[PDB]
Amino acid sequence: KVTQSFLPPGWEMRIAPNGRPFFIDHNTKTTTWEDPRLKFPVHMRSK
Repeated sequence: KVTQSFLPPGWEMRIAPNGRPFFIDHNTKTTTWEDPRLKFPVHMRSK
């Protein structure tokens, strides 16, 4: 699919035992998988 693996500053790409790669941002302490829509601004437009 159109979901490419990239390594952005602060993020760390690892693999979860469930078989999905996850990105953990060491800046904001966040950890999630790269969702398609997550890559685009959703919360900062949905008001």
